[PDB]
Amino acid sequence: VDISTLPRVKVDLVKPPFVHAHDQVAKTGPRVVEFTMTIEEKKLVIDREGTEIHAMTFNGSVPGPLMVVHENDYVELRLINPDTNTLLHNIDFHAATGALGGGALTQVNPGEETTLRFKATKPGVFVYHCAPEGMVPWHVTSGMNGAIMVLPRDGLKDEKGQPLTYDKIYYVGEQDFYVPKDEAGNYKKYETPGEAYEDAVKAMRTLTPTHIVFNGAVGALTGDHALTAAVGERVLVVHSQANRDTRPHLIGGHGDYVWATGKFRNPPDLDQETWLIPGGTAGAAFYTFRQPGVYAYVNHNLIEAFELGAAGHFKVTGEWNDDLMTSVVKPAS
Amino acid sequence: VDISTLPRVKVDLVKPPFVHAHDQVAKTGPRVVEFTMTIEEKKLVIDREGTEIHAMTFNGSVPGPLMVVHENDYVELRLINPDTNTLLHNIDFHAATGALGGGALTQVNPGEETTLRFKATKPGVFVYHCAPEGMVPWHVTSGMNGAIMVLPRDGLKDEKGQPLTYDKIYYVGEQDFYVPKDEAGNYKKYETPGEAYEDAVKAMRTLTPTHIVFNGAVGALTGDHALTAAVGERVLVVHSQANRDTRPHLIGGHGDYVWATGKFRNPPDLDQETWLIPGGTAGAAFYTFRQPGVYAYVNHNLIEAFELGAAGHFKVTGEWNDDLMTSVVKPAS
Amino acid sequence: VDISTLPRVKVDLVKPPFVHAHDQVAKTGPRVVEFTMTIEEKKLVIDREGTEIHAMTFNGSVPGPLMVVHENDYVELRLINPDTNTLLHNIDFHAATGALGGGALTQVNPGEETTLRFKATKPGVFVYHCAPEGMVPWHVTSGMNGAIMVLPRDGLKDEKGQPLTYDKIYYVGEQDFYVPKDEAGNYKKYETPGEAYEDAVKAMRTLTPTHIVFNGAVGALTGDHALTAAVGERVLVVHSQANRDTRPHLIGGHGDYVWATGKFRNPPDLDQETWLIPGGTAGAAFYTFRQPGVYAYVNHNLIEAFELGAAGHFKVTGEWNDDLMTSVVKPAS
Ligand SMILES: O=N[O-]
Ligand SMILES: O=N[O-]
Ligand SMILES: O=N[O-]
Ligand SMILES: [Cu+2]
Ligand SMILES: [Cu+2]
Ligand SMILES: [Cu+2]
Repeated sequence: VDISTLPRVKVDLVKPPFVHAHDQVAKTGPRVVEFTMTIEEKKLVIDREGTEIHAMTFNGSVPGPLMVVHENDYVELRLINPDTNTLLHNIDFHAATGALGGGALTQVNPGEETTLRFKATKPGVFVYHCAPEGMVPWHVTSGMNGAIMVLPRDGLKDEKGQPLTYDKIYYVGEQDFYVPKDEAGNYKKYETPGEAYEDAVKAMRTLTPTHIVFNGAVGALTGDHALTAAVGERVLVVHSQANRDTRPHLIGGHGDYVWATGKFRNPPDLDQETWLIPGGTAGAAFYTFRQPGVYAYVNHNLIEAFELGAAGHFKVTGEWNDDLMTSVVKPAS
Repeated sequence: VDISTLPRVKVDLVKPPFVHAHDQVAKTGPRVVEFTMTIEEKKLVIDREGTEIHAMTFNGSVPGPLMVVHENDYVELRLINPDTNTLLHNIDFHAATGALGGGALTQVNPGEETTLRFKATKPGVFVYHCAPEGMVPWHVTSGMNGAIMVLPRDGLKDEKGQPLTYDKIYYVGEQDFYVPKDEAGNYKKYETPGEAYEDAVKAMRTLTPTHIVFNGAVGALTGDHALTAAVGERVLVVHSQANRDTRPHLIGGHGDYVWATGKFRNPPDLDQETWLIPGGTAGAAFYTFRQPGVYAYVNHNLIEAFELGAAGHFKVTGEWNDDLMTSVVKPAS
Repeated sequence: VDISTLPRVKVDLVKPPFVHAHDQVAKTGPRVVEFTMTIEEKKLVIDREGTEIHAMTFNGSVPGPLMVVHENDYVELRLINPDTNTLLHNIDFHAATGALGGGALTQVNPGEETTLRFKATKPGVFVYHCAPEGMVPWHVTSGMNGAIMVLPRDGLKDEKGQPLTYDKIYYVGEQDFYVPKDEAGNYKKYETPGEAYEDAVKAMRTLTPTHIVFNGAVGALTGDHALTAAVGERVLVVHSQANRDTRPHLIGGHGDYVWATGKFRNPPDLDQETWLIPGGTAGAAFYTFRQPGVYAYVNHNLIEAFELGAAGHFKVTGEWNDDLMTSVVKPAS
C-alpha cells in the first residue's frame, strides 16, 4: 500500500507515569502515528541520600514516555540527538520487526537526527530501549528505555472475549541502576563517561543493582506524586523492566486481569496477587478499585521494594466497604 | 448482609507441612471461618552447622500455618502478640481487599491482640505475611509469612472443567534467610533486635540469601519428616515464597496440573517439569504418583536446593512399574 | 505390553545447536528409540580471554545433544563412562517417571556402562542432566545437561488446534558457570577435581555466575557458527537452562508461538517479546522470519547477554520489506 495515502496524526507525549490521550477502540482506519523524542543526557538524583548519576534519557525522563498506537498502524519516530549530548544513541522497539528492532537504522551521533517507520503488527505492551553496538547494557541501565502500547483495534478483551475498558492508565517504568562502589561500599563518581565505562561494566557484572526505582528515583511515585484513583474506577497499570525480572504487586489489591508478559492476543491471567514480568518485557494489569485509602504498588521482592526503591503509592478516594474488610476488635491490651 | 446471621466455624490449625481438615467442595453456604494465631519470637536452628537465628513466627512455625476457606466465606482472624515478645507485628493477607491487606488495621504491640475480618472474594492460594511500616522485609525474611487457600465452592477443576480431587495436601513454605556475615564470611550474632537491625538491612541488600529452606530448616522435610504418598494417590502441594522467586520441581515426577501463580479461576498448566512461583506468591501443583520410592522436591536452582537448603523428600509406597521405567542393563564394567 | 514386539530405531545424535533428523508427525506406531551417549570430561575454553575449565559433558559438547522422540515411545539410553574419565556420573530425565528421573538407576563409575529405558508419557521439551548424590549442582554447572523433545504424535498445534510445522529447528543450551575467583577477582585454577570441589561449592554459593553462555562458550553461536534462516521460514528454537532462570529474546523478531515452560499439551503464548524459562526447564519458541539480516538471540538480562556471554546471532537471507520497517530519513546532521 502507498503509505502516503494514509492519515497522519501527530502525538504529543507526556511524562510518565501519565500517558498521552488515545482511544481504546480505534475510531479511524490505519494511520501513520508521528512521534518525536529528543535524547537528553543529564544528571539525576536517584535516592534520598542525594546520589547523583549521569542518566541517559529519551525525552528527559526515566522511563521514557509511553507511546500508544493500534495494531497495524505505522509508528514514525523522529529521534533527535542534540549536540549538547556526548554519546552515540539509537532505538530498538520490541514491537517492531527487522534491523534489530530499528537499532541498526537509527544510530545518531550528537548533532544528528533520524526518522524510522515500522508497522505495529502485533498487539501488546512492549519495551523500547537504546542499544548501541558494544555498549547496550550500559545505555539501558542508565535509564534509556521506555515502552510502547499497541492496542487491538477493538480494544482490550477478557478471557471470555468480553470488553475490558479502563478509566485510567498509568505507566510504571522500573529501573535497575548499578552505581559503582569502592571496596568500602561507597558510590564512586566519575569525570567523563569514558572514565566511568570500565567501572560501570564491573558494577553491572555483579548482577546486583544498587537501586531499583519507579519513575526514576526512590519515592518518585509517592506524596504529591502518588498515583490516584476512586473506588469503582477501572485502572490499567503498564509496567516495564528492560533488563531484569520484576514481580509487581498492589498491596491491598489484586491484578483482576493480567497480561504478565504483555501480549493482548492471549487471555489474561485472573485474580493475580503477584505477577512475573521478565527482564526485557512490558506487562499490563487491570484492576477495579473496591476500597479507598493508601495502597503500595511494589516489586514483591520486598528488599528490592523497601530497601532499594521499587515502591510507589496509590491514594484512592471513596467509601469504605465493611463487608469486604473490617476491624472487628481494634488493637488493644 | 448481616454477617451475624451466618454460621461460624472455628478452625484449629496444624503445623506445616500438614493442613487442617477441610472440605474441597463446600458442604455449607457461606460461613465466617474463625482462626486464631499467636505470634512467637523465638530462636531457631536453621542448618546442620547449628546456626541459630532470632525468628519471627505466626503460631511458632516457619512457615506459618496454612488456612483454608472457600470463596466468599469471611475470614475472621484473632491475632495475639503476647507480652513475652518484644516487637510490633501485624498481618497482610494477599487474599484480602483493602487496608494494605489488613496490615493497616492489625498493628499489635506486645501485650495486645486484634480481630480482623475480610471477605475471601477470589479463589486461589495466597501469601500472608507481617508488614510493619518501615520494617517489612526484615519481618518477612525472619520467617513471618504463611499462606491461605481459598477454594472454589465446587472444588478444583482441570483445564476442561472436569473435577480434580486431591487425596492428600501438603504446604511447603520456602524461606530465604539473610544471616549477616563478617568480612571473612562467618555469621554474626546479635544481642538485641535493635543492634541487629542495620546489619540485617545490609545483609538483605546483598540480595543473596545465606539459606533457602523448606519448613524452617535445612533437612526439615527429610528422614522421619519426609512427605509421604502411595502409588495412585492424588497429591496437591501448595508452595509459597513471600519474598523471592522459586522454581519447584519433583525429581522423578511432574506437576500434572499446576497453577504456578496460584489462582484457580485460571486453567492449570499441564505436565510441568518445573514452574516459576514469583516472590510474593503462592502456587499449587497437583500430581498423581505412578512409581514408588524416594523423590526429592526441590527449588531447581540446584545450588539453592542442595547447597543452601531448598530440598525435601517424598517417600512413596507401592508397586514398581517396569513399563514406565526400568534398568535394562544395570551398571557394569 | 511386550516391549520386545515393538519396532526399534537407532538414533545417531548430532552436536548442538543442530538436531538429529526426525518426523514431526509420527509415521509409525510406538517405538523403542535407541540412543547412546558417552560421557567426556575435558578441558574447555569458554571466553575470549582464554579461561579454561574442566567441563563434564554428555557426548563431548555443552549442552549435551537434543534427543527427539514422540509421546509414548520408549527411550532406551546406553550411557557409557569410559575409564579415561575420573568421576562417577548418572542421568536424570525430566521427561521420565520414577527413580529420580533415572539417576537412581544409572550410576556409572569410570569403566562402566548402563542401559536405561523409560516411557515418554508426556509431550514437551524437557531438561536432562547428571545428578550424582551429593554433587548435583557441581556436575550440572560443569556442563552436564541437555534436553529431550517428546513430540505429540500428531505434531505441534497452535492455540486453536491448527497445525504448526517448523522448517528448521535449533537447540540452544544456556550454561551458567561459576569459575572460582580469588579476592582480587581473578579466576583460580585447580590440579584435580577433589582439590577444586570446595572452591567450586564456594563459587556456586555466591549465586552469581562468572559466565553465562550458549553452546558452551562466549561467541559460540556467532560468525561462521551463526544460526541461519531465510525470510518466510518457520523456525523452532528449543532453549534449556538446567539450573537458573533465563529470558530469551530474538532482537528484531518475536516468539510467534511460545511454550515458555515447554509443555505441548498447553496452548502456546502468542506474540511474545521475551519469555521466562525457569531454571530446570526447557522451553520452545516458534517464529516465522519476515525480514533478512542479522538478528541477535539473547538472554534479555542484557548484562548476562553482552557482558557474561548469553548472546548468539541469526543470519537471515532474503528480501527486505519496507512496509514493515524502513528508514524514512537516514541519520544526518
Ligand atoms: O503485600 N505487601 O507486602
Ligand atoms: O531433577 N533433579 O535435579
Ligand atoms: O532487543 N535488544 O536488546
Ligand atoms: Cu543511548
Ligand atoms: Cu512481624
Ligand atoms: Cu556427572
